[PDB]
Amino acid sequence: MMKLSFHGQSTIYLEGNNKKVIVDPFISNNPKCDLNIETVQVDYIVLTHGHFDHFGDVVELAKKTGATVIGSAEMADYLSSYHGVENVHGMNIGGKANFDFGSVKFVQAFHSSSFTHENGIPVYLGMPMGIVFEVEGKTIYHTGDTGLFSDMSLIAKRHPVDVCFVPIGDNFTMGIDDASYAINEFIKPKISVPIHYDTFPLIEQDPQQFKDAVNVGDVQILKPGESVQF
Amino acid sequence: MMKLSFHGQSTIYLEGNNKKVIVDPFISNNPKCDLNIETVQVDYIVLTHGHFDHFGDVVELAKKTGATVIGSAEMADYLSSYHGVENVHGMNIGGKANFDFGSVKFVQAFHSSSFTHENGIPVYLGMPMGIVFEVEGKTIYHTGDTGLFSDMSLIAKRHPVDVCFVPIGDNFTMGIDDASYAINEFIKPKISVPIHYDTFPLIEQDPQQFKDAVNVGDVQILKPGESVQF
Amino acid sequence: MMKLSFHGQSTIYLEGNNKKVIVDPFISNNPKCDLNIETVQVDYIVLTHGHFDHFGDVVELAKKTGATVIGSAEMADYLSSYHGVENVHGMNIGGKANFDFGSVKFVQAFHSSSFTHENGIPVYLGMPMGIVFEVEGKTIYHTGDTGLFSDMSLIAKRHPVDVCFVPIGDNFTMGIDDASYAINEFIKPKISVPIHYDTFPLIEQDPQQFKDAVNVGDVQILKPGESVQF
Ligand SMILES: [Cl-]
Ligand code: NI
Ligand code: NI
Ligand code: NI
Ligand code: NI
Ligand code: NI
Ligand code: NI
Repeated sequence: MMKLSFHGQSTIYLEGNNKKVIVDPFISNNPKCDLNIETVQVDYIVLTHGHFDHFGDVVELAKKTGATVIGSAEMADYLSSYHGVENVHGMNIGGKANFDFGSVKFVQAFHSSSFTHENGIPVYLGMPMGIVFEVEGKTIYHTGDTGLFSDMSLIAKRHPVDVCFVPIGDNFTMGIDDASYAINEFIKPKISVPIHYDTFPLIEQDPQQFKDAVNVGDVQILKPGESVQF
Repeated sequence: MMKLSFHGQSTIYLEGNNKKVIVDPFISNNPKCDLNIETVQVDYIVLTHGHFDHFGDVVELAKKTGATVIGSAEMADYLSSYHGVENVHGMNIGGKANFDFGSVKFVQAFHSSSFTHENGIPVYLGMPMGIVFEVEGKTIYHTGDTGLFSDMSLIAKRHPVDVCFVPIGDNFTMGIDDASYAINEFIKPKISVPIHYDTFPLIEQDPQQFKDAVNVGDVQILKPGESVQF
Repeated sequence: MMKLSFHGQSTIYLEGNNKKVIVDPFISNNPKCDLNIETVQVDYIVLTHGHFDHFGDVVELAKKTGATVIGSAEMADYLSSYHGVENVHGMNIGGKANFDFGSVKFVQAFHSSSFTHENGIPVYLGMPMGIVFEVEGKTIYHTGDTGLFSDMSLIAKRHPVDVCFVPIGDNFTMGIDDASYAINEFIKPKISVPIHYDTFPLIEQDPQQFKDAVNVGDVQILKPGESVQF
């Protein structure tokens, strides 16, 4: 069974052909994240966007493991030239790349992508994105941080989805209503997993309300550390 | 009757539960704005995007009044860490937050969002946005600065609109044909108010051309200072 | 016959009412581009976004020719205030402007828009855009660098397209499958020209796979220097 686990906020982990992939590795500064910077093994890191709660420990993790960081062209240049990360792969929206683990395709999201420096100036890191993985015959749609958009149904029709990770926190993303609508109306995956809630007071939600509002496929409310059952 | 008035370019003012809310306060540097920084009373400032003709007097207005500034996460960081604004609430697209005035939900726009510093370098302030307010049983859709997009119909279906503020200036936003198509095809509000024209030579339009081309609901051509008649 | 030519990556050149317009002038540093910055004559330069492979020689080209640079508000601010470019016209998505050559209208794209200064800090230059030209009775849709989006069909239905320039390079934009779907399903132009391939190893594509996959209108595989046959 394909290995795919949730680890708090928008952090997911998966294996394809014995290669380890993490998304949005907010580990050391998320007390609800079950992962440890010291012990996690990865060959690749994929970033949906540059916000602190996704960017997280990418620099320290990339350096320690020698993992390749996949993201926007701006993100790749930033990690490379500002942070000195040796192994980066720049991409953009609609772009697909084949790696030894499987494929990464970046899709559109509605949000922002920046990392705020000490002077208070946000450093722009491209348009925010979602990820479509094809790994061991499974199609995984991580929506990233996003508002509701009708082209979610274009992404899902062109890439029928096994597992969708969808933010339900509200304030900074879709809340319960928009995220359930996204699943019911546009994505219709076999498995839905809600993400990006409870990490901060502002995004505390009852994921049961999400599960009650979803009428299509299976909803799996994964706590940090738990894996998707296929 | 709910208090809702236009003050030139994209500046709207409203009252909910006796709290005063201003959007995109371009006051001191807009000669056609009937408002004055010294006398304007506000509890909340909402910014659709960072451009000078929307950002306007937010810093000086926020310190004089102690008003809370609601905007993108980047806007909140920038205003707080760079300009030292005391009271900010960071949000992002698809996010909804409940205040004592009513609710504010950010939605997508197609435009840009930055404030250009002395040296010609823009500061990135997120993706540009529109606003859905629910205030005193009214749904208000300020589209912000945007081009035409079909998800205007999704925003409107999910949040049936009482008043829509829609830019008609062209060059920088929708002109007459697109704005009127947005109203007739996608949004279909009870009341349409054209905004973002005549302030500069480049965005001079006859709003009567807009009202002529709209076939749905009621078009109220408001001069700065004039309120919406419900 | 109206003059319209492809010069590698996303560089196009056209003439209307004896005025010369270039798009994304990446000349000096593209070895597959047949143009020479010393001999290139233009009255107008149009920028879809700020990536180096589009920005290209805009500053040197603009000063030598006195050409007006048309782009995003941010691009206009940046070229003017930072680079001292004399003649700029700021626009934004959905905005249309009439020139002696014909009309330019900016439309949305899904990509990023920056130019990187030292140490991997991007200068933000707005949302990335496509262009709708109306020149000597022809409608040209340059999609810019973009992923697939359904509003390609709104743009094409509101502005029926004679020539579409569409990226097929993949990784950083649509690849073969997405680009051919865009043409077949959404744009349906008289003529399709694939762009943004072969220039770098990462974006190497056989444009015959695109032509075989397109079922609507005529596909013209232009080598750098070749012109559209109407
Ligand atoms: Cl759409
Ligand atoms: Ni975020
Ligand atoms: Ni987030
Ligand atoms: Ni603006
Ligand atoms: Ni504006
Ligand atoms: Ni690009
Ligand atoms: Ni490019």
